[PDB]
Amino acid sequence: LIVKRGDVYFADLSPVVGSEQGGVRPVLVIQNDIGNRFSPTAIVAAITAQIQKAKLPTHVEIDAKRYGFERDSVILLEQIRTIDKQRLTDKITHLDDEMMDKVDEALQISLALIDF
Amino acid sequence: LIVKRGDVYFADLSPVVGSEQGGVRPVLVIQNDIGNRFSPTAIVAAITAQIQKAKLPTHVEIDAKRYGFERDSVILLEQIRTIDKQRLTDKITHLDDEMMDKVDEALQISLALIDF
Repeated sequence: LIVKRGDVYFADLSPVVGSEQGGVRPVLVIQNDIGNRFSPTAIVAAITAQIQKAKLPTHVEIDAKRYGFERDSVILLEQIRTIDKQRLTDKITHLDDEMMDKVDEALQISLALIDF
Repeated sequence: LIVKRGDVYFADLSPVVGSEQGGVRPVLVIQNDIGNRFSPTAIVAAITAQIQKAKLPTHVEIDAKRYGFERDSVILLEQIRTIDKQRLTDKITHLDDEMMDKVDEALQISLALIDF
């Protein structure tokens, strides 16, 4: 399955332990597009509808109406993982470059790669 | 449990699906140190001894003798994840800044954040 960075998919993240975000949920593809094209795995960030506002500097708000979600959500760039593509089902949307610039910043904060 | 970016720990990554790296194994802490201090989760990259040389630009070689491993290994910056700290057991070592600069580069390649 070929996916693209910026794509939002449903993925089954279960099973999990403790404070890991689990379940079948929207996730954001954050791996590079070479990996996304040739690798059997993708790297994704969990998205939650449990909150609507950022609590951490690794959170990016998704306005539901603007971005094609049912409900205002938050991308958790502190909740990331590499998944086999067989966990993926439906493509939900693709976030634009302005939104991805924010995700990039949050990802840098989450992994201590701040260059700005 | 307080961990530090650059620390190498054993973590139980199981269960997994498909091409996800699983088992109890050495992993590298790549999350920022605020998260590492106050969060119940850490973000880590899987390390493998199955290979000794980089096959991808997301791979970083660990010379066993230089860095305190039993065997020449490879850090897989394409195999990353957020884990509850309860998966962690033994601290193996702490990689120096010169090595972490290479890991940072590989992580940027893996997540399309190249700024160099």
